[PDB]
Amino acid sequence: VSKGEELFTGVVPILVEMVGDVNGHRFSVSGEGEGIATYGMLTLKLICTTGELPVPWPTLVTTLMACFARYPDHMKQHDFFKSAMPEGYVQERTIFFKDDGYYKTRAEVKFEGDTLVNRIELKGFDFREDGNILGHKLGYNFDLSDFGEFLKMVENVRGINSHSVYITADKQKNGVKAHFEIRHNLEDGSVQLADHYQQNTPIGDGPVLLPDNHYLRHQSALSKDPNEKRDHMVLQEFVTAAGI
Repeated sequence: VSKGEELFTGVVPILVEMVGDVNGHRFSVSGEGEGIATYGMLTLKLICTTGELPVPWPTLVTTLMACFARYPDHMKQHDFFKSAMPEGYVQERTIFFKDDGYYKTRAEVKFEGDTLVNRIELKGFDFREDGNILGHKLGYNFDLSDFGEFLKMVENVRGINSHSVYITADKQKNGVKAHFEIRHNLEDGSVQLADHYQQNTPIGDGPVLLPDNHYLRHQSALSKDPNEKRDHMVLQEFVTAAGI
Protein backbone atom coordinates (compact mmCIF):
# COMPACT_ATOMS: atom_id res chain seq x y z
CA VAL A 1 0.00 0.00 0.00
CA SER A 2 2.65 2.51 1.16
CA LYS A 3 5.52 3.86 -1.01
CA GLY A 4 7.56 1.20 -2.78
CA GLU A 5 5.79 -1.96 -1.40
CA GLU A 6 4.37 -3.14 -4.74
CA LEU A 7 7.97 -3.28 -6.12
CA PHE A 8 8.77 -6.08 -3.66
CA THR A 9 5.63 -8.17 -4.15
CA GLY A 10 7.05 -11.32 -5.83
CA VAL A 11 10.57 -12.47 -6.81
CA VAL A 12 12.93 -9.55 -7.48
CA PRO A 13 16.24 -10.28 -9.39
CA ILE A 14 19.35 -8.96 -7.67
CA LEU A 15 22.62 -7.60 -9.03
CA VAL A 16 25.54 -6.94 -6.69
CA GLU A 17 28.74 -5.23 -7.86
CA MET A 18 31.69 -4.49 -5.68
CA VAL A 19 35.20 -3.04 -6.11
CA GLY A 20 37.63 -3.09 -3.21
CA ASP A 21 41.08 -2.10 -2.00
CA VAL A 22 42.26 -3.40 1.37
CA ASN A 23 45.87 -2.45 2.25
CA GLY A 24 46.44 -1.96 -1.54
CA HIS A 25 45.17 -5.50 -2.37
CA ARG A 26 42.73 -4.78 -5.20
CA PHE A 27 39.71 -6.99 -5.94
CA SER A 28 36.27 -7.10 -7.62
CA VAL A 29 33.14 -9.10 -6.66
CA SER A 30 30.05 -9.54 -8.91
CA GLY A 31 26.86 -11.51 -8.20
CA GLU A 32 23.23 -12.27 -8.84
CA GLY A 33 20.31 -13.93 -7.09
CA GLU A 34 16.82 -13.08 -5.78
CA GLY A 35 15.12 -11.08 -3.04
CA ILE A 36 11.70 -12.11 -1.73
CA ALA A 37 10.43 -9.50 0.73
CA THR A 38 7.26 -11.61 1.40
CA TYR A 39 9.57 -14.23 3.01
CA GLY A 40 12.12 -11.76 4.36
CA MET A 41 14.48 -13.93 2.23
CA LEU A 42 17.65 -13.19 0.20
CA THR A 43 19.83 -15.64 -1.87
CA LEU A 44 23.06 -14.67 -3.74
CA LYS A 45 26.06 -16.15 -5.46
CA LEU A 46 28.93 -13.71 -5.31
CA ILE A 47 32.18 -14.37 -7.22
CA CYS A 48 35.65 -12.92 -6.88
CA THR A 49 36.27 -12.11 -10.56
CA THR A 50 39.95 -11.15 -10.08
CA GLY A 51 41.05 -14.50 -8.50
CA GLU A 52 41.54 -15.16 -4.76
CA LEU A 53 39.60 -12.90 -2.39
CA PRO A 54 42.27 -11.21 -0.18
CA VAL A 55 39.96 -10.86 2.89
CA PRO A 56 37.77 -13.72 4.29
CA TRP A 57 34.33 -14.00 2.62
CA PRO A 58 32.56 -13.83 6.06
CA THR A 59 33.91 -10.27 6.54
CA LEU A 60 31.93 -9.03 3.43
CA VAL A 61 28.60 -10.73 4.28
CA THR A 62 27.19 -7.57 5.89
CA THR A 63 28.45 -5.44 2.94
CA LEU A 64 27.16 -7.68 0.11
CA MET A 65 20.02 -5.28 1.28
CA ALA A 66 17.67 -4.52 4.25
CA CYS A 67 14.88 -3.82 1.65
CA PHE A 68 14.33 -7.64 1.41
CA ALA A 69 13.46 -8.02 5.11
CA ARG A 70 9.81 -8.74 5.87
CA TYR A 71 8.13 -6.04 7.88
CA PRO A 72 4.86 -7.28 9.53
CA ASP A 73 1.52 -5.53 8.98
CA HIS A 74 1.80 -3.60 12.30
CA MET A 75 5.20 -2.20 11.17
CA LYS A 76 4.84 -1.33 7.45
CA GLN A 77 4.97 2.40 8.40
CA HIS A 78 8.57 1.92 9.74
CA ASP A 79 9.98 0.37 6.49
CA PHE A 80 12.53 3.10 5.58
CA PHE A 81 14.26 0.83 3.00
CA LYS A 82 11.28 0.05 0.74
CA SER A 83 9.93 3.70 1.16
CA ALA A 84 13.12 5.03 -0.52
CA MET A 85 12.47 3.00 -3.69
CA PRO A 86 12.74 3.08 -6.66
CA GLU A 87 15.44 5.84 -6.45
CA GLY A 88 17.03 4.01 -3.52
CA TYR A 89 19.51 4.75 -0.75
CA VAL A 90 23.15 5.16 0.06
CA GLN A 91 24.30 2.70 2.76
CA GLU A 92 27.56 3.75 4.44
CA ARG A 93 29.51 1.77 6.98
CA THR A 94 32.58 1.90 9.04
CA ILE A 95 33.71 -1.53 10.24
CA PHE A 96 36.45 -1.67 12.85
CA PHE A 97 38.22 -5.02 13.30
CA LYS A 98 39.64 -5.23 16.83
CA ASP A 99 43.46 -5.18 16.96
CA ASP A 100 43.49 -5.04 13.15
CA GLY A 101 42.38 -2.78 10.33
CA TYR A 102 39.01 -1.36 9.24
CA TYR A 103 36.68 -1.12 6.19
CA LYS A 104 34.96 1.99 4.82
CA THR A 105 31.98 1.11 2.60
CA ARG A 106 29.54 3.05 0.36
CA ALA A 107 26.82 1.38 -1.60
CA GLU A 108 23.80 2.44 -3.65
CA VAL A 109 20.79 0.16 -3.44
CA LYS A 110 18.15 0.98 -6.14
CA PHE A 111 15.99 -0.33 -8.96
CA GLU A 112 17.58 -0.43 -12.36
CA GLY A 113 14.33 -1.32 -14.08
CA ASP A 114 13.24 -4.73 -12.74
CA THR A 115 16.57 -5.54 -11.05
CA LEU A 116 17.45 -4.51 -7.51
CA VAL A 117 21.05 -3.32 -7.51
CA ASN A 118 23.64 -3.19 -4.73
CA ARG A 119 26.58 -1.29 -6.16
CA ILE A 120 29.44 -1.02 -3.63
CA GLU A 121 32.82 0.68 -3.14
CA LEU A 122 35.05 -0.78 -0.38
CA LYS A 123 38.32 0.53 1.00
CA GLY A 124 40.27 -0.80 3.94
CA PHE A 125 43.29 0.29 5.89
CA ASP A 126 45.77 -0.60 8.68
CA PHE A 127 45.42 -4.40 8.47
CA ARG A 128 48.19 -6.82 9.54
CA GLU A 129 49.42 -9.02 6.61
CA ASP A 130 49.78 -11.84 9.21
CA GLY A 131 46.51 -11.21 11.19
CA ASN A 132 43.11 -12.93 11.01
CA ILE A 133 41.80 -11.01 7.94
CA LEU A 134 44.78 -10.91 5.54
CA GLY A 135 45.83 -14.26 7.20
CA HIS A 136 42.53 -15.95 6.24
CA LYS A 137 42.11 -17.36 9.77
CA LEU A 138 38.27 -17.12 10.05
CA GLY A 139 35.94 -20.16 9.69
CA TYR A 140 33.51 -20.26 6.72
CA ASN A 141 30.13 -19.64 8.52
CA PHE A 142 27.95 -16.83 9.93
CA ASP A 143 27.30 -18.49 13.31
CA LEU A 144 27.79 -15.59 15.68
CA SER A 145 28.57 -16.63 19.29
CA ASP A 146 3.53 -19.87 -0.34
CA PHE A 147 4.02 -22.22 2.59
CA GLY A 148 6.04 -24.77 0.47
CA GLU A 149 8.83 -23.07 -1.57
CA PHE A 150 9.35 -20.91 1.45
CA LEU A 151 9.70 -23.76 3.98
CA LYS A 152 12.46 -25.05 1.68
CA MET A 153 14.23 -21.71 2.21
CA VAL A 154 13.68 -21.74 5.98
CA GLU A 155 15.11 -25.28 6.34
CA ASN A 156 18.61 -23.96 5.47
CA VAL A 157 18.53 -21.31 8.22
CA ARG A 158 16.81 -23.14 11.16
CA GLY A 159 19.13 -23.55 14.14
CA ILE A 160 21.46 -20.62 13.20
CA ASN A 161 21.96 -18.13 16.05
CA SER A 162 19.83 -15.04 15.35
CA HIS A 163 21.41 -11.55 15.10
CA SER A 164 19.36 -8.43 15.94
CA VAL A 165 20.45 -4.94 14.78
CA TYR A 166 18.67 -1.90 16.21
CA ILE A 167 17.66 0.66 13.55
CA THR A 168 17.32 4.28 14.84
CA ALA A 169 16.28 7.43 13.00
CA ASP A 170 18.61 10.29 12.19
CA LYS A 171 16.38 13.33 11.48
CA GLN A 172 19.28 15.57 10.32
CA LYS A 173 20.21 13.08 7.57
CA ASN A 174 16.48 12.26 6.87
CA GLY A 175 17.68 8.66 7.18
CA VAL A 176 18.48 5.88 9.60
CA LYS A 177 21.50 4.61 11.47
CA ALA A 178 22.67 1.61 13.47
CA HIS A 179 25.54 0.40 15.66
CA PHE A 180 26.17 -3.35 16.02
CA GLU A 181 28.80 -6.08 16.58
CA ILE A 182 29.65 -9.08 14.41
CA ARG A 183 31.57 -11.82 16.26
CA HIS A 184 33.28 -13.96 13.59
CA ASN A 185 34.56 -17.33 14.82
CA LEU A 186 38.05 -18.52 14.05
CA GLU A 187 38.98 -22.20 13.60
CA ASP A 188 41.05 -22.07 16.84
CA GLY A 189 37.79 -21.31 18.71
CA SER A 190 38.28 -17.60 19.61
CA VAL A 191 36.39 -14.59 18.19
CA GLN A 192 37.16 -11.72 15.78
CA LEU A 193 35.16 -8.61 16.60
CA ALA A 194 33.94 -6.45 13.71
CA ASP A 195 32.42 -3.25 15.08
CA HIS A 196 29.80 -1.94 12.66
CA TYR A 197 28.56 1.63 12.39
CA GLN A 198 26.04 2.29 9.61
CA GLN A 199 24.32 5.29 7.99
CA ASN A 200 21.56 5.14 5.29
CA THR A 201 20.34 8.23 3.32
CA PRO A 202 17.69 8.39 0.50
CA ILE A 203 18.94 9.22 -3.00
CA GLY A 204 15.60 10.97 -3.75
CA ASP A 205 14.91 14.64 -2.85
CA GLY A 206 11.37 13.93 -1.60
CA PRO A 207 10.66 12.87 2.03
CA VAL A 208 10.64 9.47 3.79
CA LEU A 209 9.05 7.60 6.70
CA LEU A 210 11.60 8.12 9.49
CA PRO A 211 10.90 5.01 11.60
CA ASP A 212 10.46 4.46 15.29
CA ASN A 213 13.45 2.53 16.81
CA HIS A 214 13.03 -1.17 15.80
CA TYR A 215 15.21 -4.29 15.26
CA LEU A 216 16.00 -6.36 12.13
CA ARG A 217 16.53 -10.07 13.02
CA HIS A 218 18.89 -11.96 10.71
CA GLN A 219 20.05 -15.55 10.29
CA SER A 220 22.66 -16.04 7.58
CA ALA A 221 23.93 -19.25 5.93
CA LEU A 222 27.08 -19.45 3.77
CA SER A 223 27.56 -22.39 1.36
CA LYS A 224 29.19 -23.14 -2.02
CA ASP A 225 28.02 -24.01 -5.52
CA PRO A 226 29.65 -27.47 -6.11
CA ASN A 227 30.05 -26.72 -9.87
CA GLU A 228 31.71 -23.27 -9.49
CA LYS A 229 35.50 -23.13 -10.27
CA ARG A 230 36.20 -19.62 -8.98
CA ASP A 231 36.51 -18.34 -5.40
CA HIS A 232 32.91 -17.60 -4.46
CA MET A 233 30.26 -17.54 -1.76
CA VAL A 234 26.63 -18.46 -1.63
CA LEU A 235 24.80 -16.33 0.98
CA GLN A 236 21.20 -16.75 2.14
CA GLU A 237 19.72 -14.28 4.70
CA PHE A 238 16.35 -14.54 6.56
CA VAL A 239 15.52 -11.07 7.80
CA THR A 240 12.43 -9.86 9.70
CA ALA A 241 11.57 -6.67 11.58
CA ALA A 242 10.20 -6.43 15.16
CA GLY A 243 10.30 -4.60 18.55
CA ILE A 244 7.95 -1.62 17.86
